[PDB]
Amino acid sequence: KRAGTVCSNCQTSTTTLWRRSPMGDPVCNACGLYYKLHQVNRPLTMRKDGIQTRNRKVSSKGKKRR
DNA sequence: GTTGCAGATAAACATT
DNA sequence: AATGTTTATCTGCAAC
Ligand SMILES: [Zn+2]
Repeated sequence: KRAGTVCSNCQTSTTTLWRRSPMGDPVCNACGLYYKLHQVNRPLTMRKDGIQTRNRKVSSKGKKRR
């Protein structure tokens, strides 16, 4: 259900992963983690239109073993 | 057999 | 410079 889903905390409609807040308020992957760590609302000065991207860290993965 | 969704890690950025 | 802090991307599981 991304149709109309807007981050309740920061209104962004672009998110890498949609989270759900303890209140049931849709939030973007960033607000969910920041909010969970600090549990406070922050100004939208950290937001950008599209999503930010970065070089994929080392291909570290659950690779193997058992 | 494929898709979708949720959650967690590690890296890099900013600050001091 | 190191640490603290932050966010993007990866994978897995369940159901059909
Ligand atoms: Zn948000």
